[PDB]
Amino acid sequence: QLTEDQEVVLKQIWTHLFHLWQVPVDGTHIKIHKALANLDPQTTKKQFWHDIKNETPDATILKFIRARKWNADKTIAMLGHDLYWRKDTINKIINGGERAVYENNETGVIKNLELQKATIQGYDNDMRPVILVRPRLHHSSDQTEQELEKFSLLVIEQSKLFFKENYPASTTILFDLNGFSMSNMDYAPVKFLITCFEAHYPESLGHLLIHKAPWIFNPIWNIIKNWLDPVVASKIVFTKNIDELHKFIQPQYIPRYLGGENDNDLDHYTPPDGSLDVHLKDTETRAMIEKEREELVEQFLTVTAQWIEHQPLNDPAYIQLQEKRVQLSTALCENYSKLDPYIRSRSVYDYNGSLKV
Ligand SMILES: CCCCCCCC/C=C\CCCCCCCC(=O)O[C@H](COC(=O)CCCCCCCCCCCCCCCCC)COP(=O)(O)O[C@@H]1[C@H](O)[C@H](O)[C@@H](O)[C@H](O)[C@H]1O
Repeated sequence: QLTEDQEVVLKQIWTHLFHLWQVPVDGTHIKIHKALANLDPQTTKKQFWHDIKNETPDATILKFIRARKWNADKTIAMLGHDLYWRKDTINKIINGGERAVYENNETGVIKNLELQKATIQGYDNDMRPVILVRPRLHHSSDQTEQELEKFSLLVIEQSKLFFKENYPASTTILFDLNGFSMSNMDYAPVKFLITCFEAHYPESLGHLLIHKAPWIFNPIWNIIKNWLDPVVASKIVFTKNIDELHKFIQPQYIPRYLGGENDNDLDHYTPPDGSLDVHLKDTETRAMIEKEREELVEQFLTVTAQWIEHQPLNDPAYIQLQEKRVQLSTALCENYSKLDPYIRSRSVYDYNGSLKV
């Protein structure tokens, strides 16, 4: 749970947002802010709530509030910038999946998926989804920079689809540098993705694992972290053996080829043939659910405005309001789970049975 100062900052952000979406609210009790100031009310509203899929809205927002140390203004800055860069693109990327990438015969997205350069391989001790990246299979000639940005966003939004409630909504990355030579190195997309990520997927990384990777390419890190942001630095962990991989991942998900019991096909990819995508046709059912969901969103906005105003904090009605907001959030999560088969092409992880939403 949050404390009273924390709820203060969360209220400040939600207020800014309703002021963008023109829903009524009285912030004072505790006109448009400049970071948001070039965003369109109807559009940004619709997009932000399409982007709220299996996490609660408060969580979606508190991630940005934490990534800026609870400073209201830089938080609204970072967040409005996220909205202006995400819009309805990421939605489209993940709902079209691999299927509309194959369909649109986008060459680089297809090589990257086929390479299994980046893939989802299971869970760590904290039930976070884990992404195997093995750069020994990257070449800058395979894909264009923007196609690589798209493959990355897709892999990560697939990792987000796994998010266990009551467990971290972050993703662990296993970087197998085993096999890495200077043929494979492409700095431009790396920087671009890291900027992409820190500004747009804040508080989304659990651990950055560097496994059985060079034996002296660990030392220099160990005091550089004092000059790095302590949070991300503590997230990065260098391991060099399956015994150090047991500290983080359970043996059933570590691949065999590193000493695990996960026997997945790592060299042959079985792309979605579209056969669980049968509910992409039910336009009537999808709208049935989407109207129920808009009912939900309006309830949430009204209750959230009430919350932003109502005084005091010890008032019974206030605990009533908190309850309802949690009720609503959960209703919206259950609802997305109903909606999913009607908006989202089944992904490779839908077919093998690793992903249930
Ligand atoms: C050679 C090319 C390889 C092709 C290989 C390309 C294929 C890979 C495609 C996708 C891979 C997976 C996506 C990665 C998402 C990682 C999550 C993430 O966003 O990481 C961010 C941190 O940066 C990173 O994790 C590094 C990015 C990892 C993977 C993306 C690029 C991969 C390129 C790797 C280089 C080569 C391999 C070596 C391994 C090094 C790993 C970088 C956010 O940190 P976080 O603590 O979670 O929140 C921040 C917040 O956000 C900040 O603002 C705040 O200031 C701060 O206080 C915190 O709150």
